[PDB]
Amino acid sequence: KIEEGKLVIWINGDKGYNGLAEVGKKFEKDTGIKVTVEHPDKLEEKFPQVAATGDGPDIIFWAHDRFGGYAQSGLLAEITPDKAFQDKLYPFTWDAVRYNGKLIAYPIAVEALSLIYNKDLLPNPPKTWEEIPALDKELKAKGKSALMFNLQEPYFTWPLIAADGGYAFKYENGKYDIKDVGVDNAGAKAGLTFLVDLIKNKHMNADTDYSIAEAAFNKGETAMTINGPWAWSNIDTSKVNYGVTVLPTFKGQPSKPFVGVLSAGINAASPNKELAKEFLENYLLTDEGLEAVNKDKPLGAVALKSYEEELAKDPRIAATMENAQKGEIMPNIPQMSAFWYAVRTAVINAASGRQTVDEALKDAQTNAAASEELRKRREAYFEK
Ligand SMILES: OC[C@H]1O[C@H](O[C@H]2[C@H](O)[C@@H](O)[C@@H](O)O[C@@H]2CO)[C@H](O)[C@@H](O)[C@@H]1O
Ligand SMILES: [Zn+2]
Ligand SMILES: [Zn+2]
Ligand SMILES: [Zn+2]
Ligand SMILES: [Zn+2]
Repeated sequence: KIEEGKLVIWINGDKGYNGLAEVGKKFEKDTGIKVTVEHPDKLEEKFPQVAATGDGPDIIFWAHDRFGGYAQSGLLAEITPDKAFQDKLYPFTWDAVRYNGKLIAYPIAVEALSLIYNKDLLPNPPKTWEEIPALDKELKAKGKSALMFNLQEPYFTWPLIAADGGYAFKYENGKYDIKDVGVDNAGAKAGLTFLVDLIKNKHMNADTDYSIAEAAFNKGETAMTINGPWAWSNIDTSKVNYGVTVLPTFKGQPSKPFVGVLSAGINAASPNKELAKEFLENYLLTDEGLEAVNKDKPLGAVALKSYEEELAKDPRIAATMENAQKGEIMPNIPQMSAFWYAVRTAVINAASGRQTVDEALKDAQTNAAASEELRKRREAYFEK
């Protein structure tokens, strides 16, 4: 799809791709270089597949956790911003896009899940997961439910699993121990057991996905949802009176969402590396550029200091950051994709009733360290 005369960009379908296309149009007007923005299905899995052939976009947008795996496989080009450009973005966002001492992507925004609630149905949202089932029963009288969120992606269920002690890989000294996974412990089991019990008792449905949960919240059928900043735009249109707040506690402990830094990497096999840098540094990562994307779908807490200062006054962004503080920045190590696959499988299988919580997470513990063999291709063509 890529050619020396134009830019191809991949970004997830829940992000402000229309706003990004607007920045692309501005870039075209100035340079004659046409920018194509695509939102492929499961693009985070598609990229490492197509890039091996010599295909793939010029620029890929995803949360930072996937980028280490890409970098390890030599699929990304090393980015080279000067001293002056680095100072315009928050230092911790640069750390999220650092792999083996090298910058491997441009950071765009910090993302964290929050509790989103209907203020008319629920003037005071629950501080506690434990109190949600009773609230759900209470709301049935009015023909409503308490809570609906995406049960198909482990990103959304992870904050509850992590609350009482679930973790990805053990972080000691400065490195991650890829053998010490923490999805098998009593805390992680307690969290998933609570969720499965909600499902079994019909407080939630195992089949609920992103679109179902969104439709239900935005039409005022459910009092609460769990989602990121990107979701606020469609809620704004719905005229549901909504608030954004701290996620509920579990066993007196905060929910711990995995924090993502939306990042832009340059394909190593791109003929347009220079134009890619030019677009990202001088068009996207500006007040005007981020505004265009943000006005489409909210980015969260943007990496660009000057624009973040303008946005920080938003109470919804303050809540995002409060949840972010209580969560953990995702690791970016290559094993993260195996982790996500293992947890994804564990949640779906436990939620459907195919496996017990105990058995589901036992198998997930293995796959987060053993299913590395399927991932470790070492290039289908060419060597290490
Ligand atoms: O569900 C596992 C999945 O979680 C994260 O993906 C998030 C992404 O960070 C957000 O920007 C948003 O698009 O929702 C996604 C979940 O559907 C990880 O970044 C991703 O690697 C992982 O597979
Ligand atoms: Zn489009
Ligand atoms: Zn009950
Ligand atoms: Zn406990
Ligand atoms: Zn220039």
